[PDB]
Amino acid sequence: AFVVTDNCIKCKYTDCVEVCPVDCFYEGPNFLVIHPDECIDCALCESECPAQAIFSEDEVPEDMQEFIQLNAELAEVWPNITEKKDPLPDAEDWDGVKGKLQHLER
Ligand code: SF4
Ligand code: F3S
Repeated sequence: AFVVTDNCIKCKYTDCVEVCPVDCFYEGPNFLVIHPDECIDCALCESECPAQAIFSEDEVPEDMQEFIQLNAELAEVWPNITEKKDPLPDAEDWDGVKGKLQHLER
């Protein structure tokens, strides 16, 4: 499974969904997750993310390990997203800000 980590929060560019062959992204208010059972590990999404927030599960940074289980959980409750849309309004003000998990909205 690939995993969306911290820098996606309050950015949510959604360029990542265009390239997904199996449509395994699920949408929240200010974040996207990858559904771990559905992802086929084709890796096509991770050089598409402007925020460089997508990682292979086995390559998630130490200090972002919480995001593996978070992706799995929220992929259960959030609606599937298959079409790109506009980035959130202030997305590049927030691109690169660390510790954005305190800002995650359900
Ligand atoms: S690695 Fe491939 S299958 Fe998994 S989320 Fe990214 S684009 Fe979709
Ligand atoms: S910011 Fe998030 S919505 Fe996709 S393009 Fe990057 S993982």
